[PDB]
Amino acid sequence: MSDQHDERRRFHRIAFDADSEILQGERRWEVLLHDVSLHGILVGQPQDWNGDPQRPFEARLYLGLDVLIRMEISLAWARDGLLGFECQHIDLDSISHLRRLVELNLGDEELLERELALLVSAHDD
Repeated sequence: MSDQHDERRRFHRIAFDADSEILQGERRWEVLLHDVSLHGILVGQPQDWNGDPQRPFEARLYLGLDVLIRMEISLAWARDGLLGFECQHIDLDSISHLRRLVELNLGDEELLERELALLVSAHDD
């Protein structure tokens, strides 16, 4: 249709204003999303929980009350407050929302096609 639509630039980075809850059935930990992809997700926790890669975690992204993104993940590595999870089961409809949002903003699906070790926070040292 057209690119020029916003005064700003649509997020060309994977970080949305969504309620990100990483839970495990009974235990909920609200967290801030830094970048999420098809291979994994990097969040930032200013509070350390248990920290066990043997414990699979649930990533529930409330993009809206009616717009729920869901994905079953496992803790791959936790380091310096940055926790990189590996994706196990992202729901088809969930992916449909995620990819559609990227498409909508024209953020390039390239971001989803990196490797978890390549996914760093907005600030790099």
